[PDB]
Amino acid sequence: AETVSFSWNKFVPKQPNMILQGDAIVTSSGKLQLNKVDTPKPSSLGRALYSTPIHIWDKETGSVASFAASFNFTFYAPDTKRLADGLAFFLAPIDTKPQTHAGYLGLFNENESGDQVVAVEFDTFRNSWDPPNPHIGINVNSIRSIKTTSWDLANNKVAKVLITYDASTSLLVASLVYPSQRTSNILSDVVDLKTSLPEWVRIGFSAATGLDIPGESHDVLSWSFASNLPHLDLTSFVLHE
Amino acid sequence: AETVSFSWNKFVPKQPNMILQGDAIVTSSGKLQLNKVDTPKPSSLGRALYSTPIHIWDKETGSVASFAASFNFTFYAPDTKRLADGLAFFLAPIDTKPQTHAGYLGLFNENESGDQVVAVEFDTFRNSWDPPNPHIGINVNSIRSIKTTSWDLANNKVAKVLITYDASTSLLVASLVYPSQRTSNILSDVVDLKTSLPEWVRIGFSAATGLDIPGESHDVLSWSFASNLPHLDLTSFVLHE
Amino acid sequence: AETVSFSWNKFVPKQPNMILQGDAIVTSSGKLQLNKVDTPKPSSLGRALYSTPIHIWDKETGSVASFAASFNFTFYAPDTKRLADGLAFFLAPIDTKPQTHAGYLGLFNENESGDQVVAVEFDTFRNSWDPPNPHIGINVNSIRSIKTTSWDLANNKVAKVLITYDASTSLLVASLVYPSQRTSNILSDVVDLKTSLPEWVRIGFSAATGLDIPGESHDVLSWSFASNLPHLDLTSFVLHE
Amino acid sequence: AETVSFSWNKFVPKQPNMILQGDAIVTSSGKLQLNKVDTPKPSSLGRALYSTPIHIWDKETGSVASFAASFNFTFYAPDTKRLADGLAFFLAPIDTKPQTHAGYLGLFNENESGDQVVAVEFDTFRNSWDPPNPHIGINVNSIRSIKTTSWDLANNKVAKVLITYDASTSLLVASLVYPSQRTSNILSDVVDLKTSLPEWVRIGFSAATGLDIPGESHDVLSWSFASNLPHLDLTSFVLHE
Ligand SMILES: CC(=O)N[C@H]1[C@H](O[C@@H]2[C@@H](O[C@@H]3O[C@H](CO)[C@@H](O[C@@H]4O[C@H](CO)[C@H](O)[C@H](O)[C@H]4O)[C@H](O)[C@H]3NC(C)=O)[C@@H](O)[C@@H](CO)O[C@H]2O)O[C@H](CO)[C@@H](O[C@@H]2O[C@H](CO)[C@H](O)[C@H](O)[C@H]2O)[C@@H]1O
Ligand SMILES: CC(=O)N[C@H]1[C@H](O[C@@H]2[C@@H](O[C@@H]3O[C@H](CO)[C@@H](O[C@@H]4O[C@H](CO)[C@H](O)[C@H](O)[C@H]4O)[C@H](O)[C@H]3NC(C)=O)[C@@H](O)[C@@H](CO)O[C@H]2O)O[C@H](CO)[C@@H](O[C@@H]2O[C@H](CO)[C@H](O)[C@H](O)[C@H]2O)[C@@H]1O
Ligand SMILES: CC(=O)N[C@H]1[C@H](O[C@@H]2[C@@H](O[C@@H]3O[C@H](CO)[C@@H](O[C@@H]4O[C@H](CO)[C@H](O)[C@H](O)[C@H]4O)[C@H](O)[C@H]3NC(C)=O)[C@@H](O)[C@@H](CO)O[C@H]2O)O[C@H](CO)[C@@H](O[C@@H]2O[C@H](CO)[C@H](O)[C@H](O)[C@H]2O)[C@@H]1O
Ligand SMILES: CC(=O)N[C@H]1[C@H](O[C@@H]2[C@@H](O[C@@H]3O[C@H](CO)[C@@H](O[C@@H]4O[C@H](CO)[C@H](O)[C@H](O)[C@H]4O)[C@H](O)[C@H]3NC(C)=O)[C@@H](O)[C@@H](CO)O[C@H]2O)O[C@H](CO)[C@@H](O[C@@H]2O[C@H](CO)[C@H](O)[C@H](O)[C@H]2O)[C@@H]1O
Ligand SMILES: *[C@@H]1O[C@H](CO)[C@@H](O[C@@H]2O[C@H](CO)[C@@H](O)[C@H](O)[C@H]2NC(C)=O)[C@H](O)[C@H]1NC(C)=O
Ligand SMILES: *[C@@H]1O[C@H](CO)[C@@H](O[C@@H]2O[C@H](CO)[C@@H](O)[C@H](O)[C@H]2NC(C)=O)[C@H](O)[C@H]1NC(C)=O
Ligand SMILES: *[C@@H]1O[C@H](CO)[C@@H](O[C@@H]2O[C@H](CO)[C@@H](O)[C@H](O)[C@H]2NC(C)=O)[C@H](O)[C@H]1NC(C)=O
Ligand SMILES: *[C@@H]1O[C@H](CO)[C@@H](O[C@@H]2O[C@H](CO)[C@@H](O)[C@H](O)[C@H]2NC(C)=O)[C@H](O)[C@H]1NC(C)=O
Ligand SMILES: [Ca+2]
Ligand SMILES: [Ca+2]
Ligand SMILES: [Ca+2]
Ligand SMILES: [Ca+2]
Ligand SMILES: [Mn+2]
Ligand SMILES: [Mn+2]
Ligand SMILES: [Mn+2]
Ligand SMILES: [Mn+2]
Repeated sequence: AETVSFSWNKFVPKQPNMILQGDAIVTSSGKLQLNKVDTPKPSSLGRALYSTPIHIWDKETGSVASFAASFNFTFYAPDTKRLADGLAFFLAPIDTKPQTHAGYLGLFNENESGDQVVAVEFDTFRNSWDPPNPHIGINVNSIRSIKTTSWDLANNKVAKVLITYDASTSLLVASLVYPSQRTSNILSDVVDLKTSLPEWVRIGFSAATGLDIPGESHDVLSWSFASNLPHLDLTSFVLHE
Repeated sequence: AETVSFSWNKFVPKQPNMILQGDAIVTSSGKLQLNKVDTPKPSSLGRALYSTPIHIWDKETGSVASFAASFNFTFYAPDTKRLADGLAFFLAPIDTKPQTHAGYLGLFNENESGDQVVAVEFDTFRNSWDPPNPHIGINVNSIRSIKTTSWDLANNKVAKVLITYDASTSLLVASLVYPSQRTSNILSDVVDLKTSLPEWVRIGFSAATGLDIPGESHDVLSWSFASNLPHLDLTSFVLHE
Repeated sequence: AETVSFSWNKFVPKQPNMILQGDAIVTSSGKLQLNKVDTPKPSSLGRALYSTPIHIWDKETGSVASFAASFNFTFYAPDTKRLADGLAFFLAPIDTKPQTHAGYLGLFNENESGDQVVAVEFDTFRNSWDPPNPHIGINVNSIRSIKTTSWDLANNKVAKVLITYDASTSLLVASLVYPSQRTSNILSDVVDLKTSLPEWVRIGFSAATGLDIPGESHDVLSWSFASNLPHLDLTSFVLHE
Repeated sequence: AETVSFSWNKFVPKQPNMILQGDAIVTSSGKLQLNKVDTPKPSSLGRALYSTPIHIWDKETGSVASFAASFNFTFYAPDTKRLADGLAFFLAPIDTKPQTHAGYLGLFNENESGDQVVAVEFDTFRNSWDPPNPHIGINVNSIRSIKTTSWDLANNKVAKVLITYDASTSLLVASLVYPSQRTSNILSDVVDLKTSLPEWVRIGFSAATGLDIPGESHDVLSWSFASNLPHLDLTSFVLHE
């Protein structure tokens, strides 16, 4: 089997194994700051991508990879009543570039069909296509999630996320936990990677502040990822990676 | 650090690394059948325990272990309207023996304070101390869960469970997923192992059928476990173990 | 190609080409009354099925049928503030029988995985798994719709519905129109019949009144259906059938 | 009853049953290209008309026809931010000729009252009389739609449209679906053909590129039509025609 994995308890400035786009920068304090601040600046868009391409599925053997990703993130909203727009974990073509900001989370464009992009969003603003209240959603080539669930978020608190994909069942699972609040949310749905993503892809984060309002800033504090493409043990990744 | 882990996609009869109690037996088909059947027989109680003792916390260093466990289980109810009693994953003293059946899931006794037993239950019957509807609960030395959440169960379908404990935050998280139903449930709460469990313990399963009604049978199909006691990477355990 | 179709501007009592289940009866006025009245009686469940089995897909050739169905229905709610539960158009195994009432619309059962049943619902009551406000949803083997959209309903007014399935794109489309209100709603999503339904099935309607409240009654006034299983022209069905 | 209908999965060059006006031509690939390209050329106007006149309503009997039309179309915009002007399906007097281009979609003229022309537009540019954002509208003798609704369009994707008219209710319904996006839009309103169209008319398409900008090109890929003038079954037309 073909496998890859990595784990960081923090980020380091100028680290050559990461690609930054938009307003994203890593602070000296080891934080991946996706949006500009001075309080969030409106219309800010930043994305970060793990430099090395991941082999998601193979056209020959036809086998698809299973993977797991976890990270700690937080947002700061100067006004918890006017939140916007959100954060997303995504997989996309190797040459992926930033797209439309605000409600499109920098992954899609209005009037166009999305590229081969798959993502798990943490949406804070209700756009026309959205359900009411902040939510977690699974996006498959569209900003219009195929499924969502309410997200009990907390301003300034660290959220711990775990995203897992089981190739055997094609099931994608996303769970979010707030240790300090002992609160938790989970979502799951089947996704077919063979028809929604190219064989090789890059993974990363994308976040956007309000279009005309500060909304909230987004910071990723740590990141862990493991993938196994067959010719798995998640308990070892949640306790290991 | 001190570490231990194991992973099985199935069970084998007479396997010397497991301790069976009650009516529990492993079929030739590789299934850990916890309750007697002929349809579930009432008042049946079976438990299985991983033979090797786990070092959960150390009195000297004072450090506590982090761990992860996953398994696939299912129940069969000849009548989905009269379910009883449930299944539980637990940690207990090395010399742990079966206790009261039915509503006590074989872990506790009426009129007595529970031993140093910590468990995650999948409760199908509403006893006096229970909330309404099947649920997932975190039990700490008591059959009366410190916290619970509704469990959208499905008869005869395989449920995939992931239980994780983070020593740094003392947070215990339990999630259950039904691939075929794309349905999911999650629960979390802080638990202090130092004051609710001895340094060394054994882990296993316990299930009970109705006291005077068949209720449902319980079968565990696979099992995976990893523990790390410091002087972790879960992504590697969900994809590895 | 294998084809079948039928069209009725009204129902006739004792018509031998229809199967009635539950409280469903056809009035002398030519109406298919699915629920008992005296104002709707609580806990009423009725279903009607076209007697002849439809060949939906073929295991050999692997081809799947395209079909179209239209009908006029209405509900009467003595109190438009307490509506429950809804109406559904469905396809199911030939020997399909009524299931759980109320929120389950007589198609599914609590604690069990749905049979091979596909349906388009017109939901008036918000159950735990439902989104807010009356809606139209596409159910695939589950009472939990894979997709929904708000339904601007009107008490006592006749709604004209058109459901179409295109085998070439696997897309299921449902549209509802209120001539008198010049109001309209539409929904669409892909559904794979090969994996959610048996080769042969029966089609019909199912409606349920509130569990403990009258809710509203449901009457189907006309019905039209056409199917084409390849080794289509919908314009001819909306103007013909 | 008097009836007529036709159905094409593609167009053939020089086909004698169609009338082309403006820049409209049919490619060798079977596409009805309404606008000149080289990317769309600004100020381009093309129209196509089914050669045979349709009997819409009869002055004697006073009866009005019911009809259904469907087609697949697409537009290509080199810049999805500067779209213009749109496409329309229309009914007009037998001797109908092209009118003003750009925002008038070649159907109307500035400073003049429209002839007896009825149309369903797919408007991409906001003119003074328009609502904001691309939309679908019902035009009755005027470029100023009597009703509209937002149109979630996608560049380069094939849209499947279904327009139906019910003489019994005088209701005109237009629905548009994007299979690849599982997205859908619908609109409806009453229209009185007797007072807005002559007894006999010709039907066709009309599209216009931006006045001073390329905007987008418009191609119709297939076309189906059925009409019934009484002294209907649409399910047969969506699955048949
Ligand atoms: C952003 C923008 O261009 N606004 C112009 C505004 O546009 C009207 C529409 O309103 C805007 O719609 C946006 C949806 O795309 C919405 O963005 C959302 O923002 C939230 C954060 O609040 C969040 O990020 C979300 O994800 C975003 O989608 C905007 O909030 C919203 N703007 C407002 C003020 O509500 C919409 O109403 C539409 C419906 O018909 O009409 C559009 O016109 O239009 C105004 C004027 O009408 C325009 O303001 C003018 O700008 C000029 C310069 O461009 C001059 O400065 C002029 O003085 C000023 O009035 C906005 O620029
Ligand atoms: C189990 C038992 O001993 N029942 C005797 C019964 O006891 C009365 C109490 O009823 C029982 O309460 C149990 C709670 O501990 C309950 O168990 C639950 O069972 C469900 C499955 O259904 C599930 O597993 C759950 O987790 C369990 O807790 C029993 O279901 C319930 N039994 C019934 C029939 O409801 C309770 O009502 C209490 C309140 O005051 O009174 C107790 O007396 O009492 C009956 C007689 O009253 C006794 O039956 C007699 O048994 C004799 C032999 O022992 C003779 O056979 C006699 O003919 C017969 O009537 C039950 O044995
Ligand atoms: C229906 C029923 O059995 N109700 C008993 C009630 O149950 C509690 C639960 O409440 C009920 O939950 C139903 C969900 O399955 C809900 O049904 C929905 O009804 C609406 C129409 O309103 C719609 O159709 C929808 O689709 C349905 O799902 C009921 O409306 C709801 N009932 C009420 C009154 O709100 C729920 O609250 C649950 C949470 O813990 O607890 C259940 O216990 O429980 C009461 C007593 O608690 C019971 O009433 C008793 O019945 C006895 C006979 O069985 C005696 O008559 C006794 O005097 C009486 O109090 C209901 O029968
Ligand atoms: C098209 C035209 O004749 N433009 C002359 C321009 O006219 C002024 C008006 O502006 C134009 O208004 C059009 C509305 O009918 C608008 O058309 C829309 O185009 C979009 C695509 O972008 C879409 O198709 C939509 O459906 C159409 O309706 C034009 O876009 C718009 N043109 C511009 C540049 O914005 C309008 O502003 C009006 C308000 O008072 O004033 C009119 O004058 O006027 C300019 C000069 O003012 C003229 O340009 C001159 O042309 C001369 C030759 O005729 C010479 O070349 C000279 O050098 C040049 O400046 C435009 O021809
Ligand atoms: C989520 O990850 C972040 C990043 O490692 C953790 O925050 C760091 O925790 C250490 C504790 O050893 C502190 O010294 C650092 O200052 C923290 N970094 C930042 C940027 O705050 C955090 O503990 C993790 N949270 C959870 C719940 O696991
Ligand atoms: C949960 O674990 C069980 C046990 O391994 C899995 O069931 C086995 O799946 C294999 C597929 O390779 C079958 O050949 C065996 O017959 C199954 N065993 C039994 C006892 O049924 C199951 O696939 C796992 N489920 C999920 C969702 O991962
Ligand atoms: C929907 O179908 C019903 C059933 O045919 C139509 O209602 C009948 O309309 C005729 C008109 O010729 C009346 O004479 C009957 O009394 C009606 N039947 C009933 C039970 O009311 C109705 O017109 C159709 N509605 C639409 C919008 O097409
Ligand atoms: C809409 O109609 C067009 C025209 O027939 C369809 O496109 C053709 O589809 C066939 C598939 O058998 C291809 O071989 C042709 O190359 C296509 N023609 C063109 C010009 O592209 C299209 O499939 C239809 N779309 C939907 C959703 O029904
Ligand atoms: Ca949003
Ligand atoms: Ca219990
Ligand atoms: Ca409901
Ligand atoms: Ca316009
Ligand atoms: Mn969203
Ligand atoms: Mn319990
Ligand atoms: Mn519903
Ligand atoms: Mn317009």
